[PDB]
Amino acid sequence: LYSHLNGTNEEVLDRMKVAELCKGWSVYRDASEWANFKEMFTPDANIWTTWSGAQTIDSFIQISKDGKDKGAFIMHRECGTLVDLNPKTQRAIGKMKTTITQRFEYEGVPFDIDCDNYFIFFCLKDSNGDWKARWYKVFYVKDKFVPVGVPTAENMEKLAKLFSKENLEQYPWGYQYLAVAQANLGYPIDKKLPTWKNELYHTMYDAMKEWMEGKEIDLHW
Amino acid sequence: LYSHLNGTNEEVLDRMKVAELCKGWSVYRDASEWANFKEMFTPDANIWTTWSGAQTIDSFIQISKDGKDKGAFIMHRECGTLVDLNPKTQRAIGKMKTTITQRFEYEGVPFDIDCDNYFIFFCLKDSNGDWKARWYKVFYVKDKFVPVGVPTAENMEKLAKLFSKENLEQYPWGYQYLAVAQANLGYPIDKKLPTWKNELYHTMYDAMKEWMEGKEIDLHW
Amino acid sequence: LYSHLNGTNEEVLDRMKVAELCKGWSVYRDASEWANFKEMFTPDANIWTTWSGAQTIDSFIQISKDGKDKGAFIMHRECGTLVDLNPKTQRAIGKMKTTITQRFEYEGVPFDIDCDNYFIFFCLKDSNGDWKARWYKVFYVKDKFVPVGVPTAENMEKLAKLFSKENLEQYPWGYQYLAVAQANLGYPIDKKLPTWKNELYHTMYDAMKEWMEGKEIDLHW
Ligand SMILES: O=[N+]([O-])c1ccc(O)c(O)c1
Ligand SMILES: O=[N+]([O-])c1ccc(O)c(O)c1
Ligand SMILES: O=[N+]([O-])c1ccc(O)c(O)c1
Ligand SMILES: [Co+2]
Ligand SMILES: [Co+2]
Ligand SMILES: [Co+2]
Ligand SMILES: [K+]
Repeated sequence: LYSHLNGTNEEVLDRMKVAELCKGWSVYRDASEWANFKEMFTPDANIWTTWSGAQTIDSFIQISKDGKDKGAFIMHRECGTLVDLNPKTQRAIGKMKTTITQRFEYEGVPFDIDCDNYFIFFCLKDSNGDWKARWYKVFYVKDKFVPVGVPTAENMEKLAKLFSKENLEQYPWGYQYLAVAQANLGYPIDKKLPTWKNELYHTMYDAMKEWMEGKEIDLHW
Repeated sequence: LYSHLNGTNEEVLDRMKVAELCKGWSVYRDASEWANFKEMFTPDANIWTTWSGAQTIDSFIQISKDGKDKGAFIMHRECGTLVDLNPKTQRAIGKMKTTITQRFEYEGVPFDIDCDNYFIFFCLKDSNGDWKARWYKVFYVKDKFVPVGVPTAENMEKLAKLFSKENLEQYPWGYQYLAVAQANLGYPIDKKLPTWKNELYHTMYDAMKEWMEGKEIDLHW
Repeated sequence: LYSHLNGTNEEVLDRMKVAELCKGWSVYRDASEWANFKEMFTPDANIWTTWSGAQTIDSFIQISKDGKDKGAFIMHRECGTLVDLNPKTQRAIGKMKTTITQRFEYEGVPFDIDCDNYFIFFCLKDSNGDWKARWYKVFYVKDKFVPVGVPTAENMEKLAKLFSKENLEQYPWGYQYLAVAQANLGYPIDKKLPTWKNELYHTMYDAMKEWMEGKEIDLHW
């Protein structure tokens, strides 16, 4: 019995504010607006990504800065955002569909990997009446290899060596291409993230329900 | 003389609520949140899609469930949503740009078809003061074949047999690739949907004007 | 010390109205809703694009109409929009991530170029209390060639002649593919637009700061 469509004017405005917060990932992180990014989160927020695994908000900002300085090139396309709001507990879940789009190079050939997903922001209204995210985790739905230059036969033969069936199969279906490409860059890959095929899908939805009820959770699996 | 930018605070809030409703297609349908999806619609709403043709909201939910259980894999990326509002008649048109992105397989090779379009939601404010969509139909703008794995020469030769010029030309320009791929799955294809090239473009815009004036319409062509 | 998340109800509503304004580019321009498009702008607004260079809002509308009549086919996918608001000066910056997606043909082979970017709208609240954009310019981040039909070896060999390394290198990294394709259509290309690699990145952020302080600017570089 959450608020998510229509509702009172105050409910609408709360859902607008939570929706903006989520979109800050796409707008602020891609642009390295790190103070604006940090404002989305509680001081003790925890984040998970494929390439970082579990992090605090502050540790995630530091390691992201480090990666960008080394040439990591990740962008997000926001693809539809709505909010489930519980006005009684001052809790909300922001559901922000995105494509993660990361630019890579192998043997001189540029390419993207594009991964469609849901970013899930576990939000609360704090002592100042401000919405903030305490937890962030992602459901990874599907991904693909994306040519950047004209995909001539010779360049695609080289890239096919990296995206072998054996390499893709090491990772959960939903982020296999992204994981292969990030691991080739040297990142550790968190293989215990939710998809739309594995069992962590259900652990995620259970944590979302408990959050909305006002309970404490812990996504450290 | 619709309300669509600026306006009074109540107009802004109405346009926010209608915009959220439209986005429910991308957020709720992709995630099989069927109760949240149904809440977007009047009880007697009618829907059209390429693969379903004309449906009621309830029949569409049932056949979508059936297709997902059989492995149909359709997602949406929301690409820009605004609202035309007539406060005098309590009517609105939600205009939600999207990409329909459906995952397919042919002779063991995965691929997507991505179709850019406008989703048009014909909305009214009901007896409870809630916005709901009574009619939904789409303008199909352009589409493309999307490789998923590295597009090596041999895999693309097999797929080229399915996307022959003769097969594409059976369908309205704007959704030809999507129609070929869905028909190969066994779906009937509705060939009488609006594009940006055919004459139904104008029938659509006429129905939108009459809806905003408070009149009854019927999209059953 | 801008307003961009949370804030007062009036601040939220101002940011909602500015966000809608920006999205009008994607919704209205693609659909040739030219009166709705013009409403986004002050009467004396100035616009820059890769294919038009500097224009007034009225001159841009005329030349866009001309190009569409000749078959130019540009669409936008909106990819995340937020607003920086200064309530003291009645000034705002709308930051709208997009993909510019333009459909082309070379030697009988269709293709898209997709360019990820930030659209920046320099907005003010006018005498009627309405938000309007006085300046519009873009940060071009990355781009790619996009096959439309199945990318068989023979069709990609022809297209590779157009997207030679020497041709791409004529343009700023961030919009090189888009520039090559638009120049092949006969458009002049503005090579002095901001990217995430060139020095105009900093001139842009400086103009945004001065705008928010209530000062006059001039993007005519
Ligand atoms: O913000 N990013 O860079 C992200 C977020 C989630 C991911 O799984 C990822 O690979 C990158
Ligand atoms: O919701 N979907 O699955 C849709 C909606 C419209 C379409 O034309 C379609 O092919 C699929
Ligand atoms: O509106 N458009 O057509 C645009 C806007 C910016 C661009 O740089 C462009 O190439 C096209
Ligand atoms: Co701030
Ligand atoms: Co509900
Ligand atoms: Co108007
Ligand atoms: K979007």
